Amino acid sequence: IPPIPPVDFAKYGEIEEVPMTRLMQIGATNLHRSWLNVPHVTQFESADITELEAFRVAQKAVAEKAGVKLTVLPLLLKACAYLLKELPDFNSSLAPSGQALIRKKYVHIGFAVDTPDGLLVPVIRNVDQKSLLQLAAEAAELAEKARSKKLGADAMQGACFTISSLGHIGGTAFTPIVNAPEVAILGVSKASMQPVWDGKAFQPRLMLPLSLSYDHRVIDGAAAARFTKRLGDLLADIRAILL
Amino acid sequence: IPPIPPVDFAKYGEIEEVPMTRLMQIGATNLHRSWLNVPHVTQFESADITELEAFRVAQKAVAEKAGVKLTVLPLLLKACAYLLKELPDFNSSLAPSGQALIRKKYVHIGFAVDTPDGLLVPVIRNVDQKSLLQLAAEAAELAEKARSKKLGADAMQGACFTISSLGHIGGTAFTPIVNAPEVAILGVSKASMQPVWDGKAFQPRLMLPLSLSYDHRVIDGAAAARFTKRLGDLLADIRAILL
Amino acid sequence: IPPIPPVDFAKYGEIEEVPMTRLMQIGATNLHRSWLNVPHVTQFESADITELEAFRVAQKAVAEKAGVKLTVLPLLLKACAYLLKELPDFNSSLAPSGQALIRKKYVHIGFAVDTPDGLLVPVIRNVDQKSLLQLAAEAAELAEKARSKKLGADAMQGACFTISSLGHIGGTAFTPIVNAPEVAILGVSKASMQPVWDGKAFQPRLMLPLSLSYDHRVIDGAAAARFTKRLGDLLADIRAILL
Repeated sequence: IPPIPPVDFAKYGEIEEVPMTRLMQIGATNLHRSWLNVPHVTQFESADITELEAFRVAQKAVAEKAGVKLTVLPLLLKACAYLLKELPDFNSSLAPSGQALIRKKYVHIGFAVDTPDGLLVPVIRNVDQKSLLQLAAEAAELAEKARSKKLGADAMQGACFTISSLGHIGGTAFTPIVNAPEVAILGVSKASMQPVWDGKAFQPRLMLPLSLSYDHRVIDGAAAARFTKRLGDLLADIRAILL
Repeated sequence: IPPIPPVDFAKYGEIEEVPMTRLMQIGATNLHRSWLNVPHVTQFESADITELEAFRVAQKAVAEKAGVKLTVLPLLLKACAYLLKELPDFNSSLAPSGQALIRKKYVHIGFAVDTPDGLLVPVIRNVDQKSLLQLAAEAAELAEKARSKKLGADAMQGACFTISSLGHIGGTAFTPIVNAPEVAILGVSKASMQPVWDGKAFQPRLMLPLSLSYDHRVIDGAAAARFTKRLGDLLADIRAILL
Repeated sequence: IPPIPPVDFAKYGEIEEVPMTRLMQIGATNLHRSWLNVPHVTQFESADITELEAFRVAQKAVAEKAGVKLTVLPLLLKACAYLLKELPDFNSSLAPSGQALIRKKYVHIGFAVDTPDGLLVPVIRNVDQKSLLQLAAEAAELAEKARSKKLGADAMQGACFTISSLGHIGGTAFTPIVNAPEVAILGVSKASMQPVWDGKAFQPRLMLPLSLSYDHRVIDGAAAARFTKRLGDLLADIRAILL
C-alpha cells in the first residue's frame, strides 16, 4: 500500500513527541488489519427505548439490593444474544479457506472499554444464559479489571460480536470498525427525545441510535437491515425475548 | 495486505461449518476489490416524497390494469436517469490509465436483488427512454428471473449506476459500497413521517432517506451534495423531469 | 491490491473520453493513499447554532464596514482552534516509526475549496491567534486565490486539521476522508430547523450537522465523541471560548 510521505512538522512550529503504549500499537495494527480486510458497511437504525428506560429506572431498587447498577448495556447484551441465535450468520466467521463460514453455536460478546492505556474489549461468555443482573455484575467487574490492568488475556478471547457504547459521552451515530475475525459490531450512541408520528400527531419517544457495521462479504444489506430492525423491535418490548 | 490470524473457534464452543455458494464467493471478491480500490465517501440526504407517494398510490388502478405494481423503484430509476444525464461525471468511469474518465452517453442502471444464493444486480438498459410502467414491468421481470436463477449473465452487464433499496425492511441510512468500475451507488432506506419546519410550525412530511456513496477520486464533495440535493428536488416534484 | 478488470464500455453504447487535470490526478492519488492507510471512523453530532446565527447576522453591519463577510466558517475555525488546544491528540500526527505521536504546538487549519480544476485546501496559520474578522478576511482571500490558481504551494502546507463545509449546497451529513498525515477532518452540512425537546415540548432550534472522520489508530471512539460534544457545546455558546 503506498506509504504516507514524511513531513518535517517542525518547519511549521514547535512539536513535541509523546510515545504510544504497546496497547495503542497493538490496537493500531489490528484496526488497520480489519480495515484492509473487511469491506465495511454501516447500517443505521433508531430504537424506541421509552419503555426499556422506565423499566431500567424502576428496577433501581432491586439492582441496588444486588449490588449492581442496571445500565442499558445488560439490556443490549441480552437482546443481541437472542438475535445472534435467531440470525446465525451474524454469529459466525469467514473460514480461512474463503469458501466457508464457521457458525459458532455459542454466544460470547465483547464490549469496548476505553482505558488510559488504550482500548480493551473484555468478553462475557454465554451471554445467552445469564440474567440481566448477572450480566450487569459481570460487565462491571470486567470493566474495573480492564481499567486496573488486572484483566487477563484469557478474558479477551473468543468473542462472537462486539458492542461499543458511546451513549454516555454523546453523539448521534458513528461508523465502528469490525473486529475481524468477527463479522459485525453494534455501536450505540446517545439517546434523545424525538417526535415520532403516531398516525395522527407527533409523540415524544426516547430514541436510541444504533449503528451496525458489518463485513459485507458475509452479510448482505438486507440481512443487516433485518438485524437492526429486529433489534429495534426487541428493545421497544424486551418481553418478546420471553417468547 | 496483512492477513487475519486464524483462530481455533472450537476452543470456545461447538462450531459448525456451512459453505459459501460460488455466488457468495464471487460477491465477496468483488466487494473487497472495490473496497481497496475506491476511496469511499457517503453523502446523506432526505427527500420529501409526500406528493410522490400520493401519486404512486393514486395510479394503483392504472398499474393494476397494466399488470405491474408501481413501487418507488421506477420513480427512483426515472429521476436518477434524468440526473445522470444532467451531471455526467456520475455517469462515467475511471479509465485504466488513471488519467481519463470515460463518459458514457447511455444510461443503464442496475438494482440490487437479494436472492437465496447471494446478491445479483440485474441491469435495465436505457432507463432514460422508458416510462414509469415500462420500468415497473421490467424491474419485476428481472427480479423474478434473478430469484429463479434464470437471469442470464448478459443482463448483469454494462450498468452505469446502481440503486440499492432496503426501504422495505427498515433502517435509517447505510453506507453502500460502490460497484467499481461504476463511480456511485444510491442506497434508499425506509420512509418515515417527519416534522419539517414550514417557516412557522412543523408540518408532517413523508421523508425518504438517501445515502449516496461515491468514488471520491472521480467525484468531489460538492458534486455529490449537489447530486443528492437535485435528486431530493426531483422526488419532491417529479414534474420537473418534464421540463 | 487486486486491480479492477477493464471493461469495453463502448459495447453498451457511445462513450467519450475526457481527461483528468493534473490536479484531479494528484487528488486521486492522495485520497487513495489516505484511504488505504487510515482506518476511518466518522462520528456524527448536531450543534445548536440558533444563537450563533443570530450573532452572525447581527454583526453584518460591522463585517460590511470591515469589508469581510461573516460566514459560519470563521466561527467554526475559531471554535476548532480552541478545541485543538484542549484535546491535543487531535492536533498531532503519527510519527513514521508507528510508535510515537508528534504533537504539534501550533494550530494551522486547512479548509476545502472546490475549484474547476479540482480540490485545493488552503491553510490558515495560527488560527488560535486571529479574530473572527481576521479569519473571515483571510479565508476569503485564500479562497479567491485558490479559484484563480494564484495560490502558491506554500499556503497549502503544514495544516493540523481540515474543515470541509458543504452546508451551502445541501445534505444531511457525509463521511469525509482524512487528509493524512493529519488525524481528523470536520465535515459540516446544511443547517435545518429541528424540534428539540426542552423537557416539556419541542422547541425549533437551528441545528448544524457535524461529521468528524478520524484516524482510529490515533483517536479512539470516546475521544472523538468527546470532541464533537465539546464542539457542539462551544457552538451553542461561543462565549465559552472567552473563559
